[PDB]
Parts: sequence; structure tokens; C-alpha cells
Amino acid sequence: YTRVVWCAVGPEEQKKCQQWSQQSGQNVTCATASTTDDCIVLVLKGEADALNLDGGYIYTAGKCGLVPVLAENRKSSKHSSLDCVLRPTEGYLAVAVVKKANEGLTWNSLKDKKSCHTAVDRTAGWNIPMGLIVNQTGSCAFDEFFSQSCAPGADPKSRLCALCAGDDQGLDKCVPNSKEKYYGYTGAFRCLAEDVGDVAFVKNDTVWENTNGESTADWAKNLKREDFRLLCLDGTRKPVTEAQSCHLAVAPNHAVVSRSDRAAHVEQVLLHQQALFGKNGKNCPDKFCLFKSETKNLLFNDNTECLAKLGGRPTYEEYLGTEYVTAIANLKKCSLEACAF
Ligand SMILES: *[C@@H]1O[C@H](CO)[C@@H](O[C@@H]2O[C@H](CO)[C@@H](O[C@H]3O[C@H](CO)[C@@H](O[C@@H]4O[C@H](CO)[C@@H](O[C@@H]5O[C@H](CO)[C@@H](O[C@H]6O[C@H](CO)[C@@H](O)[C@H](O)[C@@H]6O)[C@H](O)[C@@H]5O)[C@H](O)[C@@H]4O)[C@H](O)[C@@H]3O)[C@H](O)[C@H]2NC(C)=O)[C@H](O)[C@H]1NC(C)=O
Ligand SMILES: *[C@@H]1O[C@H](CO)[C@@H](O[C@H]2O[C@H](CO)[C@@H](O[C@H]3O[C@H](CO[C@@H]4O[C@H](CO)[C@@H](O)[C@H](O)[C@@H]4O)[C@@H](O[C@@H]4O[C@H](CO)[C@@H](O)[C@H](O)[C@@H]4O)[C@H](O)[C@@H]3O)[C@H](O)[C@H]2NC(C)=O)[C@H](O)[C@H]1NC(C)=O
Ligand SMILES: *[C@@H]1O[C@H](CO)[C@@H](O[C@@H]2O[C@H](CO)[C@@H](O)[C@H](O)[C@H]2NC(C)=O)[C@H](O)[C@H]1NC(C)=O
Ligand SMILES: [Fe+3]
Ligand SMILES: [Zn+2]
Ligand SMILES: [Zn+2]
Ligand SMILES: [Zn+2]
Repeated sequence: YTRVVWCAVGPEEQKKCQQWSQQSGQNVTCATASTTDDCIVLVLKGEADALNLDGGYIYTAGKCGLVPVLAENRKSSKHSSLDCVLRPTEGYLAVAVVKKANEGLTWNSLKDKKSCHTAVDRTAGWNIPMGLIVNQTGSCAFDEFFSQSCAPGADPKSRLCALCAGDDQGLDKCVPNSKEKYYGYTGAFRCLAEDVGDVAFVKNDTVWENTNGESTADWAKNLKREDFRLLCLDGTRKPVTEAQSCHLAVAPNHAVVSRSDRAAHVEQVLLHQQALFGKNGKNCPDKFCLFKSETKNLLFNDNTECLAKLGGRPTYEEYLGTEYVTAIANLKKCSLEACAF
């Protein structure tokens, strides 16, 4: 009847998927690939059914005909009466973060500094801040704005990979998967925290989830929120408490996508799966938790309360919203219809 194949990106996701697999009695199973881009291709081929993606990849996948099915939903303050699965999604704040101790650094003095990005093509780590930088500079030359960076998915021998560290052994430098030490929200933030870089483009939640004891990770257990500052677009710096007033943009939530002809089936199984291994699930911290991976954000972001139904039966353009879609288009003109494969 119903069996779903999930696409895991890199070996750590693979491992988490295998566990979910064994726990679901094989109701879910796993395919693995090296990059999100490849995973998308497996789905198009029909060798994989689904994966959860950042909005920048939702855009890629969309041109290829894939569709959003369920969105990530994190703890809400407003919109409280509704059960999470039917609660509207809020979106996340894309911020630029720096060290307080690095005085005098503002949005207007980023040129020639060192940067930490979650990965090329992602929303908070790339699309927003690079689009803004392309716009106010007039130049499509974004590889030349920062002196060095860690930008996973960029050419390993270019300046945009210069700060990436690879794995344990120094292998896989700048691969866009968790093998790369400075990959994703948590890796970019760690890139700033270790003073490898001057600024990190991550979301508001990351700063909080890795400071003041929220993470027992050794590179973080000792970090304090007051030690960081957010760069606002008007040239000022604020405490990380002012995010709602000092952000680069509001990002659409990460969401699960699948081929359109598989959407109904994918939706059904996952709804059941969260009942079982979700935030309050039947089995959930006893045997297995779909939304926990030790601050690593494997398959899903760790702050996910549930996957929510969409309503309005959104196309991918509707889901990301016209504002966001026009920034990608304009940025994409730098390096308008097709499917990237
Ligand atoms: C940037 O990202 C970071 C990291 O993710 C965000 O920080 C997180 O934000 C969330 C929610 O926004 C935090 O909420 C969590 O914390 C609580 C405990 O840890 C949890 O329980 C809360 O209990 C309450 C129950 O509804 C909620 O608020 C309460 O509601 C009343 C008013 O809001 C009020 O009760 C009475 O007293 C008032 C007196 O002033 C009266 O006026 C009222 O009328 C009423 O009688 C209480 O004051 C009370 O606060 C609350 O929302 C929670 O439900 C909760 O489960 C949740 O998990 C989360 O902890 C936090 N993480 C960290 C590390 O801080 C940050 O918000 C982001 N910021 C932006 C701007 O985007
Ligand atoms: C980098 O720089 C590029 C190039 O300028 C910039 O490009 C874009 O800039 C803006 C940002 O979206 C965009 O403006 C559009 O404005 C109107 C209005 O869109 C509506 O907004 C209101 C309120 O939300 C509402 O009417 C609708 O709900 C829409 O959301 C848009 O369409 C108009 O629609 C109304 C009716 O709805 C109509 O009366 C008008 O005649 C008009 O059709 C415009 O067409 C614009 O699309 C720019 O258009 C867009 N510019 C280009 C060249 O594409 C990027 O955003 C910048 N990149 C980054 C990351 O910042
Ligand atoms: C594997 O998937 C099936 C399909 O939902 C689950 O078994 C179903 O259980 C529900 C609730 O009792 C029934 O309504 C269905 O008719 C059952 N289907 C069949 C054919 O067995 C089962 O719970 C799933 N297992 C796990 C661990 O996820
Ligand atoms: Fe994202
Ligand atoms: Zn089936
Ligand atoms: Zn805003
Ligand atoms: Zn519609």
C-alpha cells in the first residue's frame, strides 16, 4: 500500500533516516545522495519520493515541477489556539550576525571581510544577502565582494570555499552537506563563533539555539548572546533580541516537496509518521524523535514542532511568495525559466 522513499543528503542524514526507517517498520525507507541538487534529481526520476528543503531549493525544484506538500512549523506565540498542523506558518528571520568585540563592522563595511554562508543557493545564507549585495553594488561579481568565505557548493579552489574545513580528516572541503564542518545554519554560525569569519548569514533562531547553554556542543557551550550583534540594513548594530527590527528579510519555512503525482501519498504517510515520532508523538522521546538530531538539523530543523498542512493548495511560486521569487530571479540572472536539470 503505502511506502515512502526519503532522500537523505550526506552520511549523517543517511544514518538518521535509517533509524527512522527501522522504527517505521519500513513504512519509510531511504535513498542517499551527495547534494540536495542530486536528491531532487532522484525524485524527478522517481527513485526517491520526497525530502524537506530550504526555500531556495524549493525554487529550483519548482521549475522542475516538484511541489510543496507540508511545511515546517516551529513554536508560535501569536496564532496559539490552533493545533500546530493547521496553524499558519510564520516564516523565519534572515539575519547577519557578528561579534560585538568586532567594533565598527556594519553592513556598510562588509566589503573585503570574511563571510560564513549556510550553502550556495539557500535562503538566509545566500539568496537574500547576495541579492542585496548585487543590488546596491550594481555588480554581478559577488565572488569578489568578500575577501574569503565558506560558501558550501561553490568551487573548492575559489575564494568562496577558502574558509571551509571539510570533515574530521580535511576531506570533502566545501561540500554542501553536513560532512563540511561549516555547512548549514549551525556550521555557518560556528564559522563566526570560532572567528574563522567576520559575519555569518543565518537565521535568528540559530543564534539563540547555540548560546547561553542551549547547546552542549564544545564550540558553543561557552558562547553568550550578548557577545553577538545583528547588522541592520540602516547601518546600525543591535542586540540579538531585536531581530524583529533588524533583519534582512522574512524567509518562507523549509518544506517537504515531492513530485506532484506522489503528493497525496507522501502527505498521508508523513501525517501518520509525525503522530508517531513527532513533538508529542506516541513514541517520542522513548524510541524515536523525527525532530531531534542534537542541534545538527538532520532531515528537519531541530526546532520543528510539527509539519503543517498548507491550505490554498499552493503552487511553489505562491508558497515562496512574489517578493521572494523576484529576488531569486534577479539574483539568478547573475550567474528565467527551465529546470536546472
Ligand atoms: C528568534 O529565535 C529565537 C529562538 O527560536 C526565539 O526564541 C524562542 O521564542 C519562543 C516563542 O516565541 C520561546 O517560547 C518558548 O518558551 C516558553 C518556556 O521556555 C514556553 O512556554 C510559554 O508559555 C506561555 C503560554 O502561552 C507563552 O507566553 C505566555 O503568555 C502570556 C502573554 O504572552 C503571559 O501569561 C500571562 O501573564 C502576562 C503578564 O505579563 C499577562 O499579560 C497575560 O495576559 C497572561 O495572563 C506569559 O507572560 C507567558 O509568556 C509562551 O509563548 C510560551 O508558550 C513555550 O512552549 C515556548 O517553547 C522560546 O523559548 C524561545 N527560545 C529561547 C531560547 O528563548 C525568538 O522568539 C525569535 N524572535 C523573533 C523576534 O523572531
Ligand atoms: C534587487 O533589485 C531588483 C530589481 O529592482 C528587485 O526587483 C523587484 O523589486 C520589487 C520588490 O518586489 C518589485 O516591485 C513590484 O511591485 C508591484 C507590487 O507588487 C504587489 O505589492 C502589493 C502589496 O503587497 C500588491 O499590489 C500585490 O499583492 C503585490 O505583492 C508589482 O506588481 C504590481 O501589481 C499591482 C497590483 O497588484 C499593479 O497595480 C501594478 O501595476 C504592478 O503590476 C510590480 O510589478 C513589481 O513586481 C519589482 O517589480 C522587482 N523589479 C524587477 C526588475 O523585477 C529585487 O527585489 C532586489 N533583490 C533583492 C533580494 O532585494
Ligand atoms: C505502516 O503503515 C500502515 C498504514 O497506515 C499502518 O497500519 C495501518 O494502521 C491504521 C491504524 O490502525 C489502519 O487504519 C490501517 O488500515 C493500517 N494499514 C495496514 C494495511 O496495515 C502502520 O501503523 C504503519 N507502521 C508504522 C510503524 O509506521
Ligand atoms: Fe533556510
Ligand atoms: Zn503507497
Ligand atoms: Zn521585515
Ligand atoms: Zn493558488
